[PDB]
Amino acid sequence: GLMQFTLPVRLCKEIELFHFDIGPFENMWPGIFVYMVHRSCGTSCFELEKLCRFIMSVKKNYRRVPYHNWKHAVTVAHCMYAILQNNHTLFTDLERKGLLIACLCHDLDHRGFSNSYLQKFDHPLAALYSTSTMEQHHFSQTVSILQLEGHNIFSTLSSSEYEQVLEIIRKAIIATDLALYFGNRKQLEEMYQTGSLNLNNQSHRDRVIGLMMTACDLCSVTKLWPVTKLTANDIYAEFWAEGDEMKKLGIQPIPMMDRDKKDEVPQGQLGFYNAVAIPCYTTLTQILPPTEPLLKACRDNLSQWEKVIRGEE
Ligand SMILES: O=C(Nc1ccnn1-c1ccccn1)c1nc(C2CC2)ccc1Nc1cncnc1
Ligand SMILES: [Cl-]
Ligand SMILES: [Mg+2]
Ligand SMILES: [Zn+2]
Repeated sequence: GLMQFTLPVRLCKEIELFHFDIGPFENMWPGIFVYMVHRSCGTSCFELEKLCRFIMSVKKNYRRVPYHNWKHAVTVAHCMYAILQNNHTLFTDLERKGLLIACLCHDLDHRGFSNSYLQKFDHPLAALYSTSTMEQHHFSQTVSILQLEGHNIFSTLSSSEYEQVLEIIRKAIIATDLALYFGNRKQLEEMYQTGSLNLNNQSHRDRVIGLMMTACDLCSVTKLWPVTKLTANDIYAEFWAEGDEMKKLGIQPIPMMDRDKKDEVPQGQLGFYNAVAIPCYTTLTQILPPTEPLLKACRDNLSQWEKVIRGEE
C-alpha cells in the first residue's frame, strides 16, 4: 500500500476551498472522491478495489437528470470533506467513514421528483414509506449496493461498528429531507442560545450531522456566482418538469415549479436564501465556526440575486 492518489497542482490546492467546483470531466470524479477519503479518513479506512467497485455501482444507480445526478453526489461529498478537514478534532473514526459515503449515496436513484409529486401521483414508494419517501428509498439503495458481492467496504469493522456506521449513514440520509431541516435547525438554535448543546450527547451529534447534511446538500448556493447561477438553471429544469407533471395530474403547481412564472425566479431565489439557506449556514457557523466561508459565499450570492432584481445584471 505505497500507491497514493494525487491530483494535478490546481485541484490539489483548490479542493481544500469550500467553493471548489469538481469540473466537467466525469471520469475524474471517482479519483477526487478516493483522494478525499484518503486525506479525510486515511489510506487504511477502505480496501481500494472494494471502494472502487462501490463507487462505480453508486454512479450507475444515479440517473441522467439535470440536478439530482452523479455530479451533485460528488459535489455534496466534497462539501462534507471541507467541513471534516476544517473541524478534524470534532469527529470519530466511524463518522468520517460514514459521512463521505452518506453524501455520495444520499440521492441514489433520484428521478428529479419531490416527495409531494410521489404522494399526489400515488407512486408505490409512497405506500412503502409514508414520510421522507425518497430519502428512505436512497438509504435502501445504499444498503442493496453494500450487499452486492465485493462491495462490503466496511468488511474490516466488527458487527457492532458496522451497525453504528449504517445508523450514521441512515440518519445522515433521512436528514437530507428538507421538510425535517426546519425542526432540526430550530432545535439546534434554542440548544445553542441556552448553552445546553453538548457534543458528548449522541442525540445532539445526530442533530449537528443532520444540519451538516443540509448544508452540504444545498452547497450549490455557496459557490462563486458563475457556478451558483449556472447550477440554478439545473434545479429549475427539474422543478418545471415536476410542475408540468403536476399540471398533467390536474393540480396547479406551487410557483417555483411553474415554467410560466420563469420571470419571478430572482424573487424565488431571495425567498429561498432568506427562509432556508442563510439561516442554515448561520446556525452551522455558530456551531462549527470554521464553516464561515459557506455563509459568506451564500451572502454574496443573495447580494447577486438582489442585483438581478434591480436590473443591474
Ligand atoms: O432554489 C431552490 N428552491 C427554491 C426556489 C424557490 N423557492 N425554493 C424553495 C423555498 C422553500 C422551500 C424549498 N425551496 C433550491 N432548492 C433546493 C432543495 C430542493 C429543496 C436545492 C437547491 C436550490 N437552489 C439552488 C440555487 N442555486 C444553485 N443551486 C441550487
Ligand atoms: Cl427531471
Ligand atoms: Mg434528496
Ligand atoms: Zn441532494
